[PDB]
Amino acid sequence: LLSFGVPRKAILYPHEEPSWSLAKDIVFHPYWMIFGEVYAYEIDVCANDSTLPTICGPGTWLTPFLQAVYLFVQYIIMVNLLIAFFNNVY
Amino acid sequence: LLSFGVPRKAILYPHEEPSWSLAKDIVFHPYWMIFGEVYAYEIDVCANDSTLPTICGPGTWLTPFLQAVYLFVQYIIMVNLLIAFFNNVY
Ligand SMILES: CCCCCCCC/C=C/CCCCCCCC(=O)O[C@@H](COC(=O)CCCCCCCCCCCCCCC)COP(=O)([O-])OCC[N+](C)(C)C
Ligand SMILES: CCCCCCCC/C=C/CCCCCCCC(=O)O[C@@H](COC(=O)CCCCCCCCCCCCCCC)COP(=O)([O-])OCC[N+](C)(C)C
Ligand SMILES: CCCCCCCC/C=C\CCCCCCCC(=O)O[C@@H](COC(=O)CCCCCCCCCCCCCCC)COP(=O)([O-])OCC[N+](C)(C)C
Ligand SMILES: CCCCCCCC/C=C\CCCCCCCC(=O)O[C@@H](COC(=O)CCCCCCCCCCCCCCC)COP(=O)([O-])OCC[N+](C)(C)C
Ligand SMILES: CCCCCCCC/C=C\CCCCCCCC(=O)O[C@@H](COC(=O)CCCCCCCCCCCCCCC)COP(=O)([O-])OCC[N+](C)(C)C
Ligand SMILES: C[C@@H]1CC[C@@]2(OC1)O[C@H]1C[C@H]3[C@@H]4CC=C5C[C@@H](OCCC(CO)CO)CC[C@]5(C)[C@H]4CC[C@]3(C)[C@H]1[C@@H]2C
Ligand SMILES: [Ca+2]
Repeated sequence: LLSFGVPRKAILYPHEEPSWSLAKDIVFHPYWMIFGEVYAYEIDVCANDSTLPTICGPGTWLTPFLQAVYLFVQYIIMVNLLIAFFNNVY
Repeated sequence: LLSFGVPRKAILYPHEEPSWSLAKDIVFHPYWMIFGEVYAYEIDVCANDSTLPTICGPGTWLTPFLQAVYLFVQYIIMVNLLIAFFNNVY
Protein backbone atom coordinates (compact mmCIF):
# COMPACT_ATOMS: atom_id res chain seq x y z
CA LEU A 1 0.00 0.00 0.00
CA LEU A 2 2.74 2.49 0.93
CA SER A 3 4.89 1.37 -2.01
CA PHE A 4 2.05 2.67 -4.20
CA GLY A 5 0.69 5.59 -2.18
CA VAL A 6 3.91 7.55 -1.81
CA PRO A 7 4.76 7.67 -5.57
CA ARG A 8 1.15 8.35 -6.57
CA LYS A 9 1.01 11.41 -4.32
CA ALA A 10 4.50 12.65 -5.17
CA ILE A 11 3.98 12.52 -8.94
CA LEU A 12 0.48 14.03 -8.98
CA TYR A 13 1.01 16.68 -6.26
CA PRO A 14 4.53 18.17 -6.41
CA HIS A 15 4.02 21.77 -5.30
CA GLU A 16 3.06 20.92 -1.73
CA GLU A 17 4.32 22.19 1.60
CA PRO A 18 4.68 20.00 4.69
CA SER A 19 1.43 19.02 6.38
CA TRP A 20 -0.25 16.13 8.16
CA SER A 21 -2.59 15.84 5.17
CA LEU A 22 0.34 14.16 3.40
CA ALA A 23 0.02 11.29 5.87
CA LYS A 24 -3.64 10.80 4.94
CA ASP A 25 -3.15 11.08 1.20
CA ILE A 26 -0.51 8.34 0.90
CA VAL A 27 -2.75 5.86 2.73
CA PHE A 28 -6.41 6.76 2.03
CA HIS A 29 -7.26 5.91 -1.59
CA PRO A 30 -4.91 2.88 -1.76
CA TYR A 31 -6.78 1.32 1.17
CA TRP A 32 -10.18 1.84 -0.44
CA MET A 33 -8.90 0.20 -3.64
CA ILE A 34 -8.76 -3.14 -1.80
CA PHE A 35 -12.52 -2.91 -1.21
CA GLY A 36 -13.93 -2.65 -4.73
CA GLU A 37 -13.31 1.00 -5.62
CA VAL A 38 -11.15 1.97 -8.61
CA TYR A 39 -11.41 5.78 -8.85
CA ALA A 40 -11.97 5.27 -12.56
CA TYR A 41 -12.19 8.91 -13.61
CA GLU A 42 -9.15 9.85 -11.50
CA ILE A 43 -6.89 7.46 -13.41
CA ASP A 44 -5.25 9.24 -16.34
CA VAL A 45 -5.93 12.76 -15.07
CA CYS A 46 -5.07 14.16 -18.52
CA ALA A 47 -8.03 12.41 -20.19
CA ASN A 48 -11.17 14.21 -21.33
CA ASP A 49 -13.51 12.31 -18.97
CA SER A 50 -11.22 13.08 -16.02
CA THR A 51 -12.45 14.67 -12.81
CA LEU A 52 -8.95 16.03 -12.01
CA PRO A 53 -8.01 18.15 -15.05
CA THR A 54 -6.09 20.70 -12.97
CA ILE A 55 -3.76 17.86 -11.92
CA CYS A 56 -2.53 16.99 -15.43
CA GLY A 57 1.17 17.71 -15.69
CA PRO A 58 4.62 16.26 -16.36
CA GLY A 59 4.93 12.61 -15.42
CA THR A 60 1.29 11.84 -14.65
CA TRP A 61 1.06 9.20 -17.40
CA LEU A 62 3.00 6.98 -14.96
CA THR A 63 0.24 6.64 -12.35
CA PRO A 64 -1.99 4.27 -14.37
CA PHE A 65 0.93 1.86 -14.78
CA LEU A 66 1.60 2.05 -11.03
CA GLN A 67 -2.00 1.34 -10.08
CA ALA A 68 -2.21 -1.57 -12.52
CA VAL A 69 0.75 -3.21 -10.79
CA TYR A 70 -0.66 -2.34 -7.35
CA LEU A 71 -3.98 -4.11 -7.82
CA PHE A 72 -2.39 -7.08 -9.54
CA VAL A 73 -0.31 -7.59 -6.41
CA GLN A 74 -3.03 -6.97 -3.82
CA TYR A 75 -5.87 -9.05 -5.30
CA ILE A 76 -4.38 -11.65 -7.64
CA ILE A 77 -1.53 -12.51 -5.21
CA MET A 78 -2.27 -11.28 -1.70
CA VAL A 79 -6.06 -11.57 -1.31
CA ASN A 80 -6.04 -15.05 -2.85
CA LEU A 81 -3.08 -16.13 -0.71
CA LEU A 82 -5.11 -15.03 2.31
CA ILE A 83 -8.11 -17.01 1.06
CA ALA A 84 -5.77 -19.97 0.55
CA PHE A 85 -4.37 -19.49 4.06
CA PHE A 86 -7.82 -19.80 5.67
CA ASN A 87 -8.97 -22.74 3.51
CA ASN A 88 -5.89 -24.72 4.60
CA VAL A 89 -5.92 -23.77 8.32
CA TYR A 90 -9.71 -23.78 8.98
CA LEU B 1 -9.00 -9.17 -22.20
CA LEU B 2 -7.89 -8.43 -25.78
CA SER B 3 -10.65 -10.64 -27.19
CA PHE B 4 -13.06 -8.15 -25.59
CA GLY B 5 -11.17 -4.87 -25.84
CA VAL B 6 -10.58 -4.86 -29.59
CA PRO B 7 -14.26 -5.38 -30.59
CA ARG B 8 -15.54 -2.96 -27.95
CA LYS B 9 -13.33 -0.18 -29.30
CA ALA B 10 -13.93 -0.99 -32.96
CA ILE B 11 -17.72 -1.00 -32.68
CA LEU B 12 -18.04 2.12 -30.49
CA TYR B 13 -15.30 4.22 -32.18
CA PRO B 14 -15.20 3.64 -35.96
CA HIS B 15 -14.16 7.03 -37.35
CA GLU B 16 -10.67 6.97 -35.87
CA GLU B 17 -7.27 7.55 -37.42
CA PRO B 18 -4.14 5.63 -36.38
CA SER B 19 -2.69 6.58 -33.00
CA TRP B 20 -1.02 5.07 -29.96
CA SER B 21 -4.17 5.91 -27.99
CA LEU B 22 -5.70 2.86 -29.71
CA ALA B 23 -3.24 0.70 -27.78
CA LYS B 24 -4.43 2.16 -24.47
CA ASP B 25 -8.13 1.97 -25.26
CA ILE B 26 -8.21 -1.76 -26.09
CA VAL B 27 -6.53 -2.61 -22.77
CA PHE B 28 -7.51 0.03 -20.18
CA HIS B 29 -11.18 -0.41 -19.22
CA PRO B 30 -11.15 -4.23 -19.65
CA TYR B 31 -8.36 -4.45 -17.07
CA TRP B 32 -10.22 -2.31 -14.55
CA MET B 33 -13.30 -4.51 -14.96
CA ILE B 34 -11.43 -7.35 -13.22
CA PHE B 35 -11.12 -5.17 -10.11
CA GLY B 36 -14.74 -4.37 -9.26
CA GLU B 37 -15.61 -1.63 -11.76
CA VAL B 38 -18.44 -2.06 -14.27
CA TYR B 39 -18.73 1.30 -16.06
CA ALA B 40 -22.47 1.00 -15.54
CA TYR B 41 -23.56 4.16 -17.33
CA GLU B 42 -21.24 3.47 -20.28
CA ILE B 43 -22.95 0.16 -21.06
CA ASP B 44 -25.76 0.69 -23.56
CA VAL B 45 -24.58 4.10 -24.75
CA CYS B 46 -27.97 4.68 -26.42
CA ALA B 47 -29.84 4.66 -23.09
CA ASN B 48 -31.22 7.79 -21.43
CA ASP B 49 -29.03 7.49 -18.31
CA SER B 50 -25.93 7.09 -20.49
CA THR B 51 -22.83 9.24 -20.07
CA LEU B 52 -21.78 8.61 -23.72
CA PRO B 53 -24.76 9.78 -25.81
CA THR B 54 -22.56 11.04 -28.66
CA ILE B 55 -21.32 7.45 -29.07
CA CYS B 56 -24.71 5.91 -29.88
CA GLY B 57 -24.71 4.57 -33.41
CA PRO B 58 -25.10 1.51 -35.62
CA GLY B 59 -24.11 -1.71 -33.92
CA THR B 60 -23.61 -0.44 -30.37
CA TRP B 61 -26.35 -2.69 -28.96
CA LEU B 62 -23.75 -5.49 -29.30
CA THR B 63 -21.35 -4.21 -26.62
CA PRO B 64 -23.52 -5.15 -23.60
CA PHE B 65 -23.69 -8.75 -24.85
CA LEU B 66 -19.90 -8.77 -25.29
CA GLN B 67 -19.21 -7.45 -21.81
CA ALA B 68 -21.64 -9.93 -20.24
CA VAL B 69 -19.68 -12.79 -21.79
CA TYR B 70 -16.36 -11.15 -20.85
CA LEU B 71 -17.07 -10.95 -17.13
CA PHE B 72 -18.64 -14.39 -17.02
CA VAL B 73 -15.36 -15.76 -18.34
CA GLN B 74 -12.98 -13.70 -16.19
CA TYR B 75 -14.65 -14.05 -12.79
CA ILE B 76 -16.85 -17.16 -12.83
CA ILE B 77 -14.21 -19.26 -14.65
CA MET B 78 -10.77 -17.66 -14.45
CA VAL B 79 -10.66 -15.91 -11.06
CA ASN B 80 -12.17 -18.96 -9.35
CA LEU B 81 -9.80 -21.33 -11.16
CA LEU B 82 -6.96 -19.19 -9.84
CA ILE B 83 -8.41 -19.37 -6.33
CA ALA B 84 -8.72 -23.14 -6.79
CA PHE B 85 -5.12 -23.29 -8.03
CA PHE B 86 -3.77 -21.68 -4.84
CA ASN B 87 -5.99 -23.68 -2.45
CA ASN B 88 -4.66 -26.93 -3.96
CA VAL B 89 -0.95 -25.93 -4.21
CA TYR B 90 -0.59 -23.93 -0.95
C1 LIG C 1 1.30 4.03 8.33
C2 LIG C 1 1.83 5.41 8.51
C3 LIG C 1 0.97 6.45 7.83
C4 LIG C 1 1.22 7.86 8.32
C5 LIG C 1 0.68 8.12 9.73
C6 LIG C 1 1.71 8.62 10.75
C7 LIG C 1 1.34 9.94 11.39
C8 LIG C 1 0.12 9.90 12.31
C9 LIG C 1 -0.30 11.28 12.69
C10 LIG C 1 -0.45 11.74 13.91
C11 LIG C 1 -0.82 13.14 14.31
C12 LIG C 1 -1.82 13.85 13.40
C13 LIG C 1 -2.12 15.25 13.89
C14 LIG C 1 -3.17 15.99 13.10
C15 LIG C 1 -3.28 17.45 13.52
C16 LIG C 1 -4.12 18.31 12.60
C17 LIG C 1 -5.58 17.89 12.53
C18 LIG C 1 -6.53 19.06 12.52
O1 LIG C 1 -6.18 20.21 12.39
O2 LIG C 1 -7.82 18.70 12.65
C19 LIG C 1 -8.41 17.63 11.85
C20 LIG C 1 -8.74 16.45 12.73
O3 LIG C 1 -7.76 15.39 12.63
C21 LIG C 1 -7.63 14.57 13.68
O4 LIG C 1 -8.25 14.69 14.70
C22 LIG C 1 -6.62 13.49 13.44
C23 LIG C 1 -6.37 12.65 14.69
C24 LIG C 1 -5.12 11.80 14.65
C25 LIG C 1 -5.14 10.73 13.58
C26 LIG C 1 -4.81 9.33 14.10
C27 LIG C 1 -3.34 9.07 14.33
C28 LIG C 1 -2.81 7.80 13.66
C29 LIG C 1 -3.10 6.51 14.41
C30 LIG C 1 -4.46 5.89 14.12
C31 LIG C 1 -4.65 4.54 14.81
C32 LIG C 1 -5.90 3.78 14.38
C33 LIG C 1 -5.90 3.34 12.92
C34 LIG C 1 -6.81 2.16 12.61
C35 LIG C 1 -6.33 0.83 13.19
C36 LIG C 1 -7.12 0.37 14.40
C37 LIG C 1 -9.64 18.29 11.27
O5 LIG C 1 -9.71 18.07 9.84
P1 LIG C 1 -11.11 17.78 9.13
O6 LIG C 1 -12.20 18.25 10.02
O7 LIG C 1 -11.13 16.38 8.66
O8 LIG C 1 -11.01 18.75 7.87
C38 LIG C 1 -11.09 20.20 8.00
C39 LIG C 1 -12.51 20.64 8.31
N1 LIG C 1 -12.77 21.48 9.59
C40 LIG C 1 -13.06 22.89 9.18
C41 LIG C 1 -14.00 20.93 10.24
C42 LIG C 1 -11.67 21.50 10.61
C1 LIG D 1 -0.61 -6.04 -25.03
C2 LIG D 1 -0.39 -5.14 -26.21
C3 LIG D 1 -1.11 -3.82 -26.06
C4 LIG D 1 -0.59 -2.74 -26.98
C5 LIG D 1 0.77 -2.19 -26.56
C6 LIG D 1 1.87 -2.26 -27.62
C7 LIG D 1 2.47 -0.91 -27.98
C8 LIG D 1 3.29 -0.26 -26.87
C9 LIG D 1 3.63 1.16 -27.23
C10 LIG D 1 4.83 1.70 -27.23
C11 LIG D 1 5.18 3.10 -27.64
C12 LIG D 1 4.20 4.18 -27.20
C13 LIG D 1 4.65 5.55 -27.65
C14 LIG D 1 3.76 6.70 -27.23
C15 LIG D 1 4.19 8.01 -27.85
C16 LIG D 1 3.20 9.14 -27.68
C17 LIG D 1 3.00 9.57 -26.23
C18 LIG D 1 2.85 11.06 -26.07
O1 LIG D 1 2.70 11.81 -27.00
O2 LIG D 1 2.86 11.46 -24.79
C19 LIG D 1 2.06 10.80 -23.76
C20 LIG D 1 2.96 10.01 -22.83
O3 LIG D 1 2.94 8.59 -23.10
C21 LIG D 1 4.02 7.89 -22.72
O4 LIG D 1 4.99 8.38 -22.21
C22 LIG D 1 3.87 6.42 -23.00
C23 LIG D 1 5.12 5.64 -22.63
C24 LIG D 1 5.21 4.25 -23.25
C25 LIG D 1 4.13 3.29 -22.78
C26 LIG D 1 4.66 1.96 -22.26
C27 LIG D 1 5.03 0.96 -23.34
C28 LIG D 1 4.41 -0.42 -23.17
C29 LIG D 1 5.13 -1.34 -22.18
C30 LIG D 1 4.73 -1.17 -20.73
C31 LIG D 1 5.42 -2.16 -19.80
C32 LIG D 1 4.89 -2.18 -18.37
C33 LIG D 1 3.44 -2.64 -18.25
C34 LIG D 1 3.06 -3.21 -16.89
C35 LIG D 1 3.69 -4.55 -16.56
C36 LIG D 1 4.85 -4.48 -15.57
C37 LIG D 1 1.39 11.96 -23.08
O5 LIG D 1 -0.03 11.71 -22.94
P1 LIG D 1 -0.82 12.21 -21.64
O6 LIG D 1 0.00 13.21 -20.93
O7 LIG D 1 -1.32 11.03 -20.90
O8 LIG D 1 -2.06 12.96 -22.33
C38 LIG D 1 -1.91 14.22 -23.04
C39 LIG D 1 -1.70 15.36 -22.05
N1 LIG D 1 -0.45 16.26 -22.20
C40 LIG D 1 -0.88 17.59 -22.73
C41 LIG D 1 0.11 16.46 -20.83
C42 LIG D 1 0.65 15.73 -23.08
C1 LIG E 1 5.23 -8.71 -17.71
C2 LIG E 1 3.91 -7.99 -17.88
C3 LIG E 1 3.80 -7.30 -19.23
C4 LIG E 1 2.38 -6.90 -19.61
C5 LIG E 1 2.22 -6.52 -21.08
C6 LIG E 1 2.28 -5.03 -21.36
C7 LIG E 1 0.97 -4.30 -21.06
C8 LIG E 1 0.48 -3.41 -22.20
C9 LIG E 1 1.19 -2.11 -22.13
C10 LIG E 1 0.77 -0.92 -22.50
C11 LIG E 1 -0.34 -0.58 -23.44
C12 LIG E 1 -0.07 0.69 -24.26
C13 LIG E 1 0.24 1.90 -23.42
C14 LIG E 1 -0.15 3.24 -24.00
C15 LIG E 1 0.39 3.52 -25.38
C16 LIG E 1 0.79 4.98 -25.55
C17 LIG E 1 -0.33 5.96 -25.19
C18 LIG E 1 -0.22 7.28 -25.91
O1 LIG E 1 0.59 7.47 -26.78
O2 LIG E 1 -1.12 8.22 -25.52
C19 LIG E 1 -2.07 8.04 -24.41
C20 LIG E 1 -1.36 8.33 -23.11
O3 LIG E 1 -1.78 7.36 -22.13
C21 LIG E 1 -0.95 7.09 -21.13
O4 LIG E 1 0.13 7.61 -21.00
C22 LIG E 1 -1.50 6.04 -20.22
C23 LIG E 1 -1.02 4.67 -20.68
C24 LIG E 1 -1.95 3.52 -20.38
C25 LIG E 1 -1.63 2.75 -19.14
C26 LIG E 1 -2.25 1.37 -19.12
C27 LIG E 1 -2.36 0.75 -17.74
C28 LIG E 1 -3.49 -0.27 -17.61
C29 LIG E 1 -3.52 -1.34 -18.68
C30 LIG E 1 -2.31 -2.25 -18.71
C31 LIG E 1 -2.50 -3.53 -17.93
C32 LIG E 1 -3.21 -4.63 -18.71
C33 LIG E 1 -2.34 -5.26 -19.78
C34 LIG E 1 -2.99 -6.44 -20.49
C35 LIG E 1 -2.08 -7.12 -21.49
C36 LIG E 1 -2.83 -7.72 -22.64
C37 LIG E 1 -3.21 8.98 -24.69
O5 LIG E 1 -3.23 9.26 -26.10
P1 LIG E 1 -2.65 10.65 -26.62
O6 LIG E 1 -2.90 10.74 -28.07
O7 LIG E 1 -1.28 10.86 -26.10
O8 LIG E 1 -3.67 11.60 -25.86
C38 LIG E 1 -5.10 11.38 -25.98
C39 LIG E 1 -5.82 12.60 -25.47
N1 LIG E 1 -6.42 12.50 -24.08
C40 LIG E 1 -5.40 12.03 -23.08
C41 LIG E 1 -6.88 13.87 -23.69
C42 LIG E 1 -7.59 11.57 -24.08
C1 LIG F 1 9.55 -0.29 -21.20
C2 LIG F 1 10.13 -0.69 -22.55
C3 LIG F 1 10.30 0.48 -23.51
C4 LIG F 1 8.99 0.97 -24.10
C5 LIG F 1 9.09 2.20 -25.02
C6 LIG F 1 9.74 3.47 -24.46
C7 LIG F 1 9.38 3.87 -23.02
C8 LIG F 1 10.58 3.89 -22.04
C9 LIG F 1 11.35 5.17 -21.86
C10 LIG F 1 11.09 6.43 -22.16
C11 LIG F 1 9.81 7.22 -22.15
C12 LIG F 1 10.02 8.50 -21.34
C13 LIG F 1 9.70 9.81 -22.06
C14 LIG F 1 8.23 10.00 -22.40
C15 LIG F 1 7.86 11.44 -22.74
C16 LIG F 1 6.48 11.58 -23.36
C17 LIG F 1 5.56 12.57 -22.65
C18 LIG F 1 5.96 14.02 -22.85
O1 LIG F 1 5.81 14.56 -23.92
O2 LIG F 1 6.48 14.67 -21.77
C19 LIG F 1 6.45 14.13 -20.40
C20 LIG F 1 7.42 14.93 -19.57
O3 LIG F 1 8.40 13.93 -19.22
C21 LIG F 1 9.65 14.31 -18.99
O4 LIG F 1 10.02 15.45 -18.97
C22 LIG F 1 10.50 13.10 -18.72
C23 LIG F 1 9.67 11.83 -18.58
C24 LIG F 1 10.50 10.57 -18.46
C25 LIG F 1 11.40 10.50 -17.25
C26 LIG F 1 11.04 9.39 -16.31
C27 LIG F 1 11.29 8.00 -16.86
C28 LIG F 1 10.26 7.00 -16.38
C29 LIG F 1 10.49 5.58 -16.84
C30 LIG F 1 11.86 5.03 -16.50
C31 LIG F 1 11.90 3.54 -16.24
C32 LIG F 1 11.07 2.70 -17.19
C33 LIG F 1 11.47 1.24 -17.24
C34 LIG F 1 10.31 0.27 -17.09
C35 LIG F 1 10.59 -1.11 -17.65
C36 LIG F 1 9.47 -2.08 -17.40
C37 LIG F 1 5.06 14.20 -19.82
O5 LIG F 1 4.70 15.58 -19.66
P1 LIG F 1 4.10 16.40 -20.88
O6 LIG F 1 3.33 15.48 -21.75
O7 LIG F 1 5.14 17.28 -21.47
O8 LIG F 1 3.09 17.26 -20.00
C38 LIG F 1 3.01 18.69 -20.18
C39 LIG F 1 2.00 19.24 -19.20
N1 LIG F 1 1.83 20.75 -19.17
C40 LIG F 1 1.28 21.24 -20.47
C41 LIG F 1 0.87 21.10 -18.08
C42 LIG F 1 3.14 21.43 -18.90
C1 LIG G 1 -29.41 -15.35 -31.83
C2 LIG G 1 -30.69 -16.07 -32.20
C3 LIG G 1 -31.64 -15.22 -33.04
C4 LIG G 1 -32.35 -14.14 -32.24
C5 LIG G 1 -33.26 -13.20 -33.05
C6 LIG G 1 -32.63 -12.42 -34.22
C7 LIG G 1 -31.22 -11.84 -34.01
C8 LIG G 1 -30.15 -12.42 -34.95
C9 LIG G 1 -29.85 -11.72 -36.26
C10 LIG G 1 -30.16 -10.53 -36.73
C11 LIG G 1 -30.28 -9.19 -36.06
C12 LIG G 1 -29.45 -8.16 -36.85
C13 LIG G 1 -30.21 -6.92 -37.32
C14 LIG G 1 -30.67 -6.00 -36.21
C15 LIG G 1 -31.05 -4.60 -36.68
C16 LIG G 1 -31.79 -3.78 -35.63
C17 LIG G 1 -31.15 -2.43 -35.32
C18 LIG G 1 -31.31 -1.41 -36.44
O1 LIG G 1 -32.38 -0.91 -36.68
O2 LIG G 1 -30.18 -1.10 -37.14
C19 LIG G 1 -28.82 -1.47 -36.72
C20 LIG G 1 -27.91 -1.25 -37.89
O3 LIG G 1 -27.46 -2.59 -38.18
C21 LIG G 1 -27.11 -2.89 -39.43
O4 LIG G 1 -27.07 -2.10 -40.33
C22 LIG G 1 -26.76 -4.35 -39.52
C23 LIG G 1 -26.72 -5.03 -38.16
C24 LIG G 1 -26.57 -6.53 -38.23
C25 LIG G 1 -25.27 -7.01 -38.83
C26 LIG G 1 -24.37 -7.68 -37.83
C27 LIG G 1 -24.87 -9.03 -37.35
C28 LIG G 1 -24.45 -9.32 -35.93
C29 LIG G 1 -24.88 -10.68 -35.40
C30 LIG G 1 -24.45 -11.84 -36.27
C31 LIG G 1 -24.21 -13.13 -35.51
C32 LIG G 1 -25.23 -13.44 -34.43
C33 LIG G 1 -25.25 -14.90 -34.00
C34 LIG G 1 -25.20 -15.10 -32.49
C35 LIG G 1 -25.74 -16.44 -32.03
C36 LIG G 1 -25.59 -16.65 -30.54
C37 LIG G 1 -28.38 -0.65 -35.54
O5 LIG G 1 -28.33 0.73 -35.95
P1 LIG G 1 -29.63 1.65 -35.89
O6 LIG G 1 -30.52 1.16 -34.81
O7 LIG G 1 -30.17 1.85 -37.25
O8 LIG G 1 -28.88 2.96 -35.39
C38 LIG G 1 -29.06 4.21 -36.08
C39 LIG G 1 -28.13 5.25 -35.50
N1 LIG G 1 -28.05 6.58 -36.22
C40 LIG G 1 -29.39 7.26 -36.19
C41 LIG G 1 -27.05 7.45 -35.53
C42 LIG G 1 -27.63 6.39 -37.64
C1 LIG H 1 8.16 3.74 7.04
C2 LIG H 1 7.06 4.81 7.08
C3 LIG H 1 7.02 5.61 5.79
C4 LIG H 1 7.69 6.97 5.95
C5 LIG H 1 7.02 7.81 7.02
O1 LIG H 1 6.55 6.99 8.08
C6 LIG H 1 7.27 5.75 8.25
O2 LIG H 1 7.96 8.75 7.51
C7 LIG H 1 7.24 9.77 8.22
C8 LIG H 1 7.87 11.16 8.11
C9 LIG H 1 6.60 12.03 8.12
C10 LIG H 1 6.67 13.56 7.99
C11 LIG H 1 7.58 14.14 9.07
C12 LIG H 1 7.31 15.58 9.39
C13 LIG H 1 6.31 16.29 8.90
C14 LIG H 1 6.23 17.78 9.16
C15 LIG H 1 4.86 18.20 9.66
O3 LIG H 1 4.84 19.63 9.71
C16 LIG H 1 3.74 20.27 10.36
C17 LIG H 1 3.21 21.33 9.43
C18 LIG H 1 1.84 21.97 9.72
C19 LIG H 1 0.74 20.92 9.84
O4 LIG H 1 -0.49 21.41 9.32
C20 LIG H 1 1.89 22.84 10.96
O5 LIG H 1 2.77 23.95 10.78
C21 LIG H 1 3.77 17.69 8.75
C22 LIG H 1 3.85 16.17 8.61
C23 LIG H 1 5.20 15.69 8.05
C24 LIG H 1 5.37 16.19 6.60
C25 LIG H 1 5.25 14.13 8.13
C26 LIG H 1 4.26 13.44 7.19
C27 LIG H 1 4.28 11.92 7.29
C28 LIG H 1 5.68 11.33 7.09
C29 LIG H 1 6.16 11.56 5.65
C30 LIG H 1 5.84 9.84 7.56
C31 LIG H 1 5.84 8.67 6.55
C32 LIG H 1 4.50 7.94 6.46
CA1 LIG I 1 -17.20 -2.81 -6.88
